[PDB]
Amino acid sequence: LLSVPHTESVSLSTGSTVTIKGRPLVCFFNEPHLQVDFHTEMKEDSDIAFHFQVYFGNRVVMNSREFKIWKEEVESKNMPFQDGQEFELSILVLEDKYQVMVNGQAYYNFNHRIPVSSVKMVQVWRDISLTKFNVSN
Amino acid sequence: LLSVPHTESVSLSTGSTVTIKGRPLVCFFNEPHLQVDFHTEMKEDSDIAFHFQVYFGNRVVMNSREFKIWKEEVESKNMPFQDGQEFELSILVLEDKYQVMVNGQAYYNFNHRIPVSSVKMVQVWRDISLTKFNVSN
Ligand SMILES: OC[C@H]1O[C@@H](O[C@H]2[C@H](O)[C@@H](O)[C@H](O)O[C@@H]2CO)[C@H](O)[C@@H](O)[C@H]1O
Ligand SMILES: OC[C@H]1O[C@@H](O[C@H]2[C@H](O)[C@@H](O)[C@H](O)O[C@@H]2CO)[C@H](O)[C@@H](O)[C@H]1O
Repeated sequence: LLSVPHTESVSLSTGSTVTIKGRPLVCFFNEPHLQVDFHTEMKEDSDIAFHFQVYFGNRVVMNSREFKIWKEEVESKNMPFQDGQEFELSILVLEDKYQVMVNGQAYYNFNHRIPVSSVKMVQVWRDISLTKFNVSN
Repeated sequence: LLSVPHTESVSLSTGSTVTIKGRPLVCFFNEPHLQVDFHTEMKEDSDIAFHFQVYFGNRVVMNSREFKIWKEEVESKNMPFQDGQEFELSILVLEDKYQVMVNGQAYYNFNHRIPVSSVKMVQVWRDISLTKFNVSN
C-alpha cells in the first residue's frame, strides 16, 4: 500500500496522464469517498486547479478553489465504480480539460480554469487504499 | 495508531460512554471528515442507530439508517474542533439520547430512534488517525 493521504510534487502539460489505482475501504452502501486535488503549490491549503471527489455509489463533484474560494460546482451522476473492486483512474490532461477515465473509458470532464502549468502538487485521499500513483513522463 | 476504518463489537446501555481520541489527517481548510456509526450488527451495511459525521470546519450531520433507509437528518453548526489538534470524543449513552462531548463539553445530541440494546457494533472511519477507542465497562 502507498501512503494515504498521498501527496506528490508534479509537473503537467498537455498529454500528461495521472494514473491512480486503489480500492474503497468500505462498502459502497456507506458512501466512502475518494478525492483527488490538483494543487498550485505543495501546501495543502493552496489553490486547486482540479478537485475531483467521488461519493462512491452516489455522485461525483468537481470544482476549483481559486484564491482560497470554491468556484462553480460541477456534478456527475456517472458511477462506473464497482463495490469492493480495485479501480484504475487515468486523468488525461487534454488541451481544453482534464478527462477522468475509469478502467479505460472517460466518464468525467472538467475544462481548465487555471493553466495546467500552475499545477505543482497532487493529493489523493479519503476512504481508499492506494496501490499505484504515477504521473506520465 | 489504531486501525482505521475501526470496527468493534460493542454492548451499550444507559450510562455507557464511548471514548474516541484521534486527529484529523489534513488541514481543516480541505474539509476532512470523521464518521462514527453505531450499528445494529457487525456487518457494515447493517442498520445504524446513530450516525455521527463531522465535516471538519463546516458542519456536523446526524441521522439513523433504519431498514436500510436514511431517516430525518439532523444538522449542527457547532464546530469546537481545532485545526490540526488531537480531540477526545465522549459519546454518552443517556436514557433519552446520545450526547457527544468534545474535550469534555457536550455539543451534539441525538434522541434515540432505535433502542440502545439493538446496537452491537461501532465503526469509526474517514479522515482521522485514531489513538484511542474504548467502550466503558
Ligand atoms: O464544490 C466542491 C466543494 O464542495 C463543498 O461542499 C459543497 C457541496 O458539494 C454542495 O453540495 C453544498 O451544497 O455546498 C457545499 C459548499 O459549501 C466542500 O466544502 C468542499 O470541500 C468542496 O468539496
Ligand atoms: O443524513 C445522513 C446521510 O446523508 C447522506 O447524504 C445526504 C446529505 O447529508 C444531505 O445534505 C443531502 O442533501 O442529501 C443527502 C441524502 O441523499 C449520505 O449519503 C449518507 O451517507 C449519510 O451521511
